[PDB]
Amino acid sequence: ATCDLLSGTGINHSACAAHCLLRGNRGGYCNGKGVCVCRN
Repeated sequence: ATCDLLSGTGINHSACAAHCLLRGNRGGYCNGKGVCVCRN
């Protein structure tokens, strides 16, 4: 449905999460297409 982790060491979109966190967020996944977006 959305972009999470699925399996412990699967997709691992983490890269985005990190980026977002630095700014000051608590989101960071792949959207519809597969682009890095952040969340609150």
